[PDB]
Amino acid sequence: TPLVHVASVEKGRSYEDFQKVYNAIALKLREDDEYDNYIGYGPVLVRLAWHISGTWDKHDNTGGSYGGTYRFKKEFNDPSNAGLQNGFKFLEPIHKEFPWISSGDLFSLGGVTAVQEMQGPKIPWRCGRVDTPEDTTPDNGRLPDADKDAGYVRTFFQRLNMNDREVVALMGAHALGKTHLKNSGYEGPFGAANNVFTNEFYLNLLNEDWKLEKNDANNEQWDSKSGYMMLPTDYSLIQDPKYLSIVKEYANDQDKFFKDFSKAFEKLLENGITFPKDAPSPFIFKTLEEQGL
Ligand code: HEM
Repeated sequence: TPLVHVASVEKGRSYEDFQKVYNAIALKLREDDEYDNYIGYGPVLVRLAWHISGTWDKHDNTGGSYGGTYRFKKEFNDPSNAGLQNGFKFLEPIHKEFPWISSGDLFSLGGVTAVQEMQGPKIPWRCGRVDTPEDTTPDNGRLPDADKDAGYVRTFFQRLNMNDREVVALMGAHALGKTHLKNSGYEGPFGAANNVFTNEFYLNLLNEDWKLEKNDANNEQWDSKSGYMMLPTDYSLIQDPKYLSIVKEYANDQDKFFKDFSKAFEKLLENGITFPKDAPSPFIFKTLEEQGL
């Protein structure tokens, strides 16, 4: 019925092996700091880990991070994936240095690394994704649109098994990076510290004086006087009563947010995967800084 995707550890690799993949990504983040006006690749890597996992469909178990399908042209050229080719090119040299790691493992680990190196919470990670054939490649149109409301959001997230708390936690990733007119038809940074992971998203949502305006792509976006932007979908988080109390909580307790994000991020990344009982426990990578590197 529903595919079964069983996690299979890359033959003979242990934690120390993954730790080295992480340090390599981390060191390259540190070094290629000029990308996107000095934002770095942090933000784009997180978005890549989310896009490759976001095609999951809890109904027939297709999509999700398992198969590393993003590697195939059909998924690669998904209009909703515009701009991700940048994170991809960043990871190639790494892949070339550690060719035994599957695609799905590499892509998702990049997401984890970026978060943790951007001072976010530690995200437990599990290895075992296995590259699947080009034909397991999900059709385009599974990633969400930005021009909708709270109802759309709720509904969408339901396909990935996420509840309200999880949706709002995960959305605080929008404190990172920015929108790029040529990629999405939206333009502008989401906040001020755009490569440091904090509860900024929530605070901005509550505290700014937002103006609905149309952009040069002729789409509507919420614009703040401080020069930030919010998508309709971000904004809807304060339109929905259920969502808004969660926003409030997060605005109030970065710690709770960090706890919730961590869980929800991991869940997103592990959707559709079966972990045999003998599978190693989730790894918790040290940062460069914890290693004194
Ligand atoms: C309704 C759900 C979502 C929608 C509609 C959405 C849409 C977008 C759009 C349109 C962009 C701008 C891309 C560009 O023009 O370069 C963006 C950026 C971004 N998204 Fe989301 N997103 C959603 C949820 C998420 C989630 C769940 C995460 C991670 C948990 C995430 C992480 C990011 C990051 C970090 C960026 C900034 C990327 C950069 O600076 O290149 N987003 N998102």
